[PDB]
Amino acid sequence: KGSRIELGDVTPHNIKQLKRLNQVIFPVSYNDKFYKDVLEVGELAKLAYFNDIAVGAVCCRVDHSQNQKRLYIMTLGCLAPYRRLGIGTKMLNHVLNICEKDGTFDNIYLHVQISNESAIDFYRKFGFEIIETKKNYYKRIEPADAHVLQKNL
Ligand SMILES: CC(C)(COP(=O)(O)OP(=O)(O)OC[C@H]1O[C@@H](n2cnc3c(N)ncnc32)[C@H](O)[C@@H]1OP(=O)(O)O)[C@@H](O)C(=O)NCCC(=O)NCCS
Ligand SMILES: CNC(=O)c1csc([C@@H]2C[C@H](NC(=O)[C@@H]3CC(=O)N(C)C(=O)N3)CN2C(=O)c2ccc(-c3nnn[nH]3)cc2)n1
Repeated sequence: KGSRIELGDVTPHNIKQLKRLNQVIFPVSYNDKFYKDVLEVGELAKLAYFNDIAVGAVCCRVDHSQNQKRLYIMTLGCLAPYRRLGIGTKMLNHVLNICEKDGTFDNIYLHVQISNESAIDFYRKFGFEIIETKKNYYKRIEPADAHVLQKNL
């Protein structure tokens, strides 16, 4: 009630804004296929607005691996000047809400570069655990290692 944060749908009209946000926020590039897939996942991809200004986004996919139905968060981020305003929480809660309303997901997971202490803190607050550390997950950036964070459902 009175929230300055709103999530909106990703469409062909604003996908360029999502691509721009990811470019600035993330140290790795996402190919044309990632953005094409994003347009087809429905509610699993959203843009976050702060006072109607696009400041972050979340892109997820359904994953069928380890004989499970898993939600894979590919990207979840917010521009640096708008951090610690609850934008990340609003995006994570949106995806946790989808998972709860669907009821067929075993878990939710993502990769977090080991140097991202603030992202590890953020996800651990939501009940995500470090279940593994993947050596050389990244190819062109340092550290190349990524923790796998998972929340069971
Ligand atoms: C991780 C990220 C998404 C968090 O989003 P955010 O909008 O700042 O998060 P919120 O304001 O909702 O923070 C929620 C809680 O997480 C914890 N947390 C977040 N950032 C933290 C930090 N820098 N230090 C300590 N705790 C932190 C806090 O408990 C915080 O609650 P509080 O602000 O009431 O103390 C954001 O820092 C970001 O955009 N980073 C780059 C993207 C990224 O690295 N994600 C990789 C995985 S896809
Ligand atoms: C079926 N799968 C798909 O469709 C699909 C599409 S993208 C994807 C996943 C999502 C994953 N997201 C994270 O790593 C997040 C966000 C972030 O940017 N960082 C740093 C972080 O901490 N966590 C990256 N990614 C890779 O595969 C990936 C991407 C880039 C590089 C690389 N290496 N050197 N240059 N580029 C290595 C791996 N999967």
